[PDB]
Amino acid sequence: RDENKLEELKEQGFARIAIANEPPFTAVGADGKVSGAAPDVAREIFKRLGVADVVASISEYGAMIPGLQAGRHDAITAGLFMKPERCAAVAYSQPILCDAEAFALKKGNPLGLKSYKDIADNPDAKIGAPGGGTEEKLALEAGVPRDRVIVVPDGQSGLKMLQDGRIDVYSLPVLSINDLVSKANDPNVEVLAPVEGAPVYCDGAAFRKGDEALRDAFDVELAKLKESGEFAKIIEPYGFSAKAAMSTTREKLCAAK
Ligand SMILES: CC1=N[C@H](C(=O)O)CCN1
Repeated sequence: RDENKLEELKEQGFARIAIANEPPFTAVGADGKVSGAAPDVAREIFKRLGVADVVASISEYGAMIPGLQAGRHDAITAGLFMKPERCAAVAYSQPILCDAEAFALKKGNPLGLKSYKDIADNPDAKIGAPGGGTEEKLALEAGVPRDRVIVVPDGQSGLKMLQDGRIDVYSLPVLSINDLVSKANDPNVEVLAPVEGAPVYCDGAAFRKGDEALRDAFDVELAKLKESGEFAKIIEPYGFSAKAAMSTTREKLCAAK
């Protein structure tokens, strides 16, 4: 049942995927059509594997690995960036979506916040970030106390909290912040990208550890997409660099480094 997971999905007609609704990584249309770069790549590979559709579930990032391990979804296709800790819990594909981290800030950046350390250093500064996300962990690792790292469910709420003064900075990947701010039409909000001292991350699709045969099959198709140039045709309209993903590997991103 673990080694024949692909057969099960093919006979099912669909894979269940976990997403967060954070353009341009993931997005949901009014009609329910899931798109964004991660679901678009995943939908194309699954189709090539003979799985006709993807069925997307929205959750906050902290719920994704748990639900995957619990067998609730078949893959996480959400821009869930690779990290040693995550790599130990799931079977990742090779890299797909790469991005740096950004801040959304008050115009003029009055608190002079340019790094996660800057936030840790100012006891007034509160940062908003998705729960269980890389930004939240980077804030905590820089020494921002738990009570100044504020969980934010989604981008529109993060911007509203920033505008309202409930947080001083909201942090997401560069492409996500730029997309959100450009749609907001708020002259009193300002983007700093990339965050100084922050790592650049890449994601991949994540599978249950026991579903390694499905991960392999997914990876065979991903490699062919990369080789043909079809990979770039899918992700680059969303703002991603195919070169960046193709310059690295799962083992390098997952290494103790
Ligand atoms: C695409 C994205 N990845 C982060 C992560 O993998 O934790 C959370 C904020 N947005």
